[PDB]
Amino acid sequence: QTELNDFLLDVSKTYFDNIVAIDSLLEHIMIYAKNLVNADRCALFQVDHKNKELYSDLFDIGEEKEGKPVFKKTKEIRFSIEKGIAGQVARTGEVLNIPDAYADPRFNREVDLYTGYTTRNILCMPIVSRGSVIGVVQMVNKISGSAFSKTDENNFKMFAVFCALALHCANMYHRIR
Amino acid sequence: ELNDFLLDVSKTYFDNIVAIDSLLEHIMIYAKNLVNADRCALFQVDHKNKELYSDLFDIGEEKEGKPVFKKTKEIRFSIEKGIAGQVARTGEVLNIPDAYADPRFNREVDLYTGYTTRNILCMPIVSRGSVIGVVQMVNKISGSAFSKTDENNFKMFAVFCALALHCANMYH
Ligand SMILES: Nc1ncnc2c1ncn2[C@@H]1O[C@@H]2COP(=O)(O)O[C@H]2[C@H]1O
Ligand SMILES: Nc1ncnc2c1ncn2[C@@H]1O[C@@H]2COP(=O)(O)O[C@H]2[C@H]1O
Repeated sequence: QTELNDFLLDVSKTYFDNIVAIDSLLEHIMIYAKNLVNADRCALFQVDHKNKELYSDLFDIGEEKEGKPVFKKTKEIRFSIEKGIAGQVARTGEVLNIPDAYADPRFNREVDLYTGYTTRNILCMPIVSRGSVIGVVQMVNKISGSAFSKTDENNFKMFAVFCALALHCANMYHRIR
Repeated sequence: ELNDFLLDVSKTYFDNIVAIDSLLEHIMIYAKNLVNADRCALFQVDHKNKELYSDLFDIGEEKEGKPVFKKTKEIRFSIEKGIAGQVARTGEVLNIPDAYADPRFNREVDLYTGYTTRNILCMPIVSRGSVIGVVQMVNKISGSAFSKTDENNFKMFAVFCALALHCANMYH
């Protein structure tokens, strides 16, 4: 498959070109994941450990630059770590596939209520560093599907491990110069 | 378990040799589970002697909870031999559905270990245009052979083998 080939080429280009590949890798990971699972949107939240909140970092608003997504850089979406599918994953490190967001009692509707967007489906995974969840990535809304499929979910679990290993490798490289 | 595994993968070690070894183990254990292989191995290339030699070699053992690997350079053979040697020599990925039917397969390792190999997924580990190793997944557990999906998923994690091995090669 062309897209995977293309992504593996993008990951090595990334390590070849960058001092600290992490950000480029995470963005490439999210963009590749989005297209693979056919999600309408995605996000990266950071965990504010100090305050026990999540806040937005990258927030896809469906805006595209020449075929591939651009994300909005904004910290404005901020809420308690006790709320939402994002909160659940920030607290436990689980990778979740929620087929019906509004049916799930953990879902935090406050974001939809604010944006006017309607969230139907969520794949949610942690970003992990040094034994802690430091961040959360979501894919939102299966395009013309009723939910993210079991294949989707398994591919996303694989991306969670990919990211845990990428962060570990980055922490490890940083130690040698 | 996936959440424990992710948090455990992220756990660091101050000691550099322990760190690099633990990382490689994690990669192999996850790859093995991901494609449902019975066994796996990492070989390094000895460019001088034109040989491959084992670095990490699964023998199906367990010390606690999860797979544990033999750290042993004991398996060694000419780069002319085997599916591993073919990948070292050309850099191509191989998915071999029936090892004994492939004339490139090195049957001498099975004679030595007593194990019977049936199928092999084998990927090159490349650092700077140079194949510095090969990784293998061996013997699909609930299937006839490794699928193309298996191959693609296994390939995604190969970069982490290259990074880990480069690190050991910097820490001479
Ligand atoms: N890119 C996005 N656009 C609109 N809403 C989003 C986006 N990413 C995440 N969200 C929503 O943010 C919510 C945070 O709480 P939940 O994880 O329960 O549910 C999440 C989704 O409803
Ligand atoms: N973990 C393992 N246990 C037993 N045999 C293995 C293992 N990993 C690789 N091999 C064998 O090692 C061989 C080396 O040459 P081949 O690549 O032709 O075929 C390989 C397999 O038969």
